[PDB]
Amino acid sequence: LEAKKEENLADWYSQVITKSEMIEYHDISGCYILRPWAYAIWEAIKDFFDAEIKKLGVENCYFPMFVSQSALEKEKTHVADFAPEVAWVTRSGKTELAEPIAIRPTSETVMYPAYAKWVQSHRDLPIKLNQWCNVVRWEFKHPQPFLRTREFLWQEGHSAFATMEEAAEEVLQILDLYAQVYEELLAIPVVKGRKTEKEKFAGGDYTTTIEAFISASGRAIQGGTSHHLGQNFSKMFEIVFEDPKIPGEKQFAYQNSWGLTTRTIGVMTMVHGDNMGLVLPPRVACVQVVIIPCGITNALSEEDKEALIAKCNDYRRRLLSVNIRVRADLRDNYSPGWKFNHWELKGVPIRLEVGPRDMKSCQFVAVRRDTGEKLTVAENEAETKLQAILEDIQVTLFTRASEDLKTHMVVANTMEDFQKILDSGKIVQIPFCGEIDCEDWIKKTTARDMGAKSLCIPFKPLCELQPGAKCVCGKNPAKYYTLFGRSY
Amino acid sequence: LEAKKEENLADWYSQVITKSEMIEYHDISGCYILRPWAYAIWEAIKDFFDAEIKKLGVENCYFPMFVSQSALEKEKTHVADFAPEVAWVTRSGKTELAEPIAIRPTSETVMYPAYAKWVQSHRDLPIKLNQWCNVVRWEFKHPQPFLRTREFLWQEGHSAFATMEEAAEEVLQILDLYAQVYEELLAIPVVKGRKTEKEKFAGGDYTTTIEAFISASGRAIQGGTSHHLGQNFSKMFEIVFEDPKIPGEKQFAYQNSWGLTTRTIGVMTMVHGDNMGLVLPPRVACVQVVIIPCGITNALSEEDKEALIAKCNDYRRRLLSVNIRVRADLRDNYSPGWKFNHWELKGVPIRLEVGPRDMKSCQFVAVRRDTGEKLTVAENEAETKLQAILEDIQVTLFTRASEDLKTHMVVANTMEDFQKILDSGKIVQIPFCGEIDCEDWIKKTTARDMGAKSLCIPFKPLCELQPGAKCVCGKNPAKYYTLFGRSY
Ligand SMILES: [Zn+2]
Ligand SMILES: [Zn+2]
Repeated sequence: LEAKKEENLADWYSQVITKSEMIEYHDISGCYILRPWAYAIWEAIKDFFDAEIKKLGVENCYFPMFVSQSALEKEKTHVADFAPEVAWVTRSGKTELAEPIAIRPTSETVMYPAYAKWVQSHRDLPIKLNQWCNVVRWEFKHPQPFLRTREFLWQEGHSAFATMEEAAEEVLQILDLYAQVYEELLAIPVVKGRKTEKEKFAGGDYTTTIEAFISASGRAIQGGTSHHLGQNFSKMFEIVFEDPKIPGEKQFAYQNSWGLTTRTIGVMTMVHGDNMGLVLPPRVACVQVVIIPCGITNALSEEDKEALIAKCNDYRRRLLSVNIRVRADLRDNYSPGWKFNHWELKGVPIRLEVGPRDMKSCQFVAVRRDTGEKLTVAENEAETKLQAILEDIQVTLFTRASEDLKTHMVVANTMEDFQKILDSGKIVQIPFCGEIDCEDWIKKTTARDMGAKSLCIPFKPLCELQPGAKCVCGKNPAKYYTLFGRSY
Repeated sequence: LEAKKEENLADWYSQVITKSEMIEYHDISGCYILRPWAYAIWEAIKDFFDAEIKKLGVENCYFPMFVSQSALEKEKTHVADFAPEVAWVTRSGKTELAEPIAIRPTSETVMYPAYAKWVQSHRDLPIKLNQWCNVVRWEFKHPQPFLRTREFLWQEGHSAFATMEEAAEEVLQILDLYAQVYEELLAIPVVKGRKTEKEKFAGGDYTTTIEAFISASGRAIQGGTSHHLGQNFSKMFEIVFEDPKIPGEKQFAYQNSWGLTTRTIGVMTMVHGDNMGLVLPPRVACVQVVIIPCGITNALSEEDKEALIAKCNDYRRRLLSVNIRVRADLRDNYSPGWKFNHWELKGVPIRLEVGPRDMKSCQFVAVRRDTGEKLTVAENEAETKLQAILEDIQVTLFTRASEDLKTHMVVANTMEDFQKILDSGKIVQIPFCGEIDCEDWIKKTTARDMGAKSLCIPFKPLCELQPGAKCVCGKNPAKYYTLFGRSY
């Protein structure tokens, strides 16, 4: 392209997502057009995750994401306090409304009253509902598409249980699916962990998270979250039943909240992206193999052109027979060299070159998007050899990104190591008192020496925390090893 | 239930959709909760249609369905005149916005400017984009869920072409897919046809439509539409290229618009529904076969209970192996008789009863939701015999509804036959001048003698229009046989 990734990331990223026809800037801000290239990736993720959560007993539904003031003033539902911002609709044209209506506000405001209605007995539990929708914020700084965006697409699940053991179960299950989406579909390694008291979700008891690392900016990013809410909302909303083990006082529902967004795509783009542009993991690529007729002359036959085209469609029908996603760019108007670059910049995993010389030898050429390696392949071994290169591409992408995580995620036991390491461009696991004010402190001091933020308290830390080890503050004993870094 | 379909349709319909757990009334109006039972049907339709249009080269995307006034006053885009109502957002809380932003307004306002940008050469054509989203109106009378609703889910496709032949092609193709969705997935017979000058889409040259008939209300309903827009919008939006056949003056894009909604479900419900509640066509049922252990006594063994349950799961795993959607209601808390009624009212096509007496004889019982017919089935012939009953159920539902269309869609050649027939509760095909004022007339006179509306000008009329045949008005010659009836 026109920008190196290792010189100007921001320019590089902007040109990559535009030239690959993934997004188009819209006549809003922090709001963009999701073109089919990008949308396809989301749909791939959507297909996988949708299948998995259904094995868990979660069902999809639709909730009207608006509400009347007439319900808020009268306390049919409630708005929590930690939750800005509720944008209202006031004017059906230039004729102000009898009932003005609130946009968003929160999923909780809209859903939980209905959960309350649906829960009469213990028989009516669990309640596990997911929805795929869109959600808008109203504050920005300089919204990068995908990473920090005002508008996005996502799913969020809301579950209600009779016990805590059940609720706790789903939280880790769902978090793992998210870890799969990153590690399996996107070939992006993540760090599973719990969020600190500061960074956790205000409305819940605890928040689990997956954290992905971006070695370009040297920052980390939150992949997805699974919240245990406990009874904080079932009390606030009177979602309540009675259990014949105690017949009885009224017992409250245990709840869960989990969401994954389109930022996955931005992570994918930032991790795997090339100076030749996008590069897609075969698991999510709209097109994994592109068939391109190479060799056309302005002196070539007209029976050979019809034959060359027929061979391209022969490969295509065969690859379709093994569930490979394949396109044949059979166009007069563009040079093959153009098509090469066009699909290279859109990061199609395999380029399948079909030329008459090779076609004579009853063979073809497969080119890898990642390494750029060309392998001559027998026509007979098309289905097997190509499926093998796709799998090997997925593995290579993940392996490489996994080697960046282990290399840029190290341990610091003091504050002066911590600052030294963080400014090298890594994320760090440190001994931590676990205290909000100390977190606030670390952010402030690390900045002008921006600031390092708490990412998660990893389920599996690199090292064991020695008894008597102090937090980096020095004023307190360290409760747990905690992962810190400048984030998105 | 608590209401007969043939006494109080409105009550019957309201209880059917609530008791089958399809929808829940929300704290808005004309706005409802789409529960997973209903949502599943939409997802079935979504899966089929999504596949078909992709064979046509249409790709999915996402457009931010809001816009800034800052774009409307400055004429970056335009708002058409026939298009109310543009509700605005003004208040991010109680702090009015620098940029207030418009909701909806029209897909055209948001998309076509970008189409214009995307079209530079003839190479950049066609442009075929679909999106699955949600759309809100702001006027009602007494919004029935699904039929006439303020809020709904739908898809709409927008296509741009270099020629008219291409555009014309897609219109009929897309309309046919809609006809399939009704006739194949929903087993609902439809009448394909063109809309009159009055009822057509203001922004387009012509509008094609599918019309379904509901013998309960005696009314018809519009299933879906495919619009040819011609150049009306490519001129309005400067979507323009140049063609080397004439190099050249600037030629304009030919455009298309097609949408299908969730009203399908309401049609399905109204056509096939029972006095025992919902009944689902196997093609769209979330669950086609429900396995229910029958025979449990409070004197039954505890090794036979573990055996009976194992047999239920044996059938279940087998049916899953032939891509049948199956559930085993293995619950302690409800009588089998309860489960019978519970799934009967949710209209599960086949009830699969597993009892110990039958289990001794190495057999089971399959019950049809439609006819209520029970057939004793050998365990060995589970996969074949059940798949055969499902197909036969789909056929039976469609056949019956097709026999209602032919019976309630007749020909009238005068105005006094027309009124006689229409008040019997049928839809009618009449000789028609094709004139808006006459249409307006027919609506007025037919009402107090509400009013009959034009449905479509059928591609294939029942009878041939004899030369010299007069329109029902009598003041004009009849251009074409036209289908009329009171509608939704
Ligand atoms: Zn500390
Ligand atoms: Zn007339």
